[PDB]
Amino acid sequence: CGELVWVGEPLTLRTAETITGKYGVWMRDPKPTYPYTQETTWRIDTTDVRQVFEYDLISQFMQGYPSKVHILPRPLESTGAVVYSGSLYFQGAESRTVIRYELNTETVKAEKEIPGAGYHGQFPYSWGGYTDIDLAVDEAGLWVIYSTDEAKGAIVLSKLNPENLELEQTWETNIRKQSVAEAFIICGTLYTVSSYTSADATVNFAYDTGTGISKTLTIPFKNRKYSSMISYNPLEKKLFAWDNLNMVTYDIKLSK
Repeated sequence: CGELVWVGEPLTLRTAETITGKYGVWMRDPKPTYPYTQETTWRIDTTDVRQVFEYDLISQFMQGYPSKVHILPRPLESTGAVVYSGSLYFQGAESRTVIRYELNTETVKAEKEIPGAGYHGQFPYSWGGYTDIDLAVDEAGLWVIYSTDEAKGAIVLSKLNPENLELEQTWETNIRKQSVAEAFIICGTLYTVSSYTSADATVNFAYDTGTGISKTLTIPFKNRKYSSMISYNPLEKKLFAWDNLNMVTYDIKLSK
């Protein structure tokens, strides 16, 4: 682990064929858990988002033929969901509740109202929408990024116990959530993306959970169609940026 020092140029990943009509944001598990593997893919059905497609083999994923279709027990608020350690973690629609849905048993194993978190457009990033609550995974596990009335719109982040969703540790930054386009976590440091609509953007803030200090940064971050979501995969050590149909990757290097 270490501080982020380099971000590569965006590299396009080959998009799966859209013939079967399933082209929502997809994700993999950075802690693959039997019966799944590092190659298992999940795709959120992009309405009242209620379906998640599961593809055991990349061959099936690229053909658009899921190995399993999960009907979620509640609707999703956002695409800021993550798969980690065998569970889908997502925000219930029109709520501040995070839900742990164990994928192979199709069982809700935990629910947690994030205390005081704004939802449904109260604390978005810089470009509106319902991005108030943002789940993230890094080398240490599961996190949630949000804000509260108490924090006055500043980014708040909490480390989540992946079994029962307890908030094991919480930090209040001094970074206004609305002042940045999105945030992600690498090795316990929160980073923010300055903008998705400026071609020559930056990673422009870093908040270190080991020190409680936020700093400005100017690491070049190139936007080459606008990305609508970004997610760090700590198993692959890359950022995955989604544009509503295609996925691009950004290689990263740390001060390891």
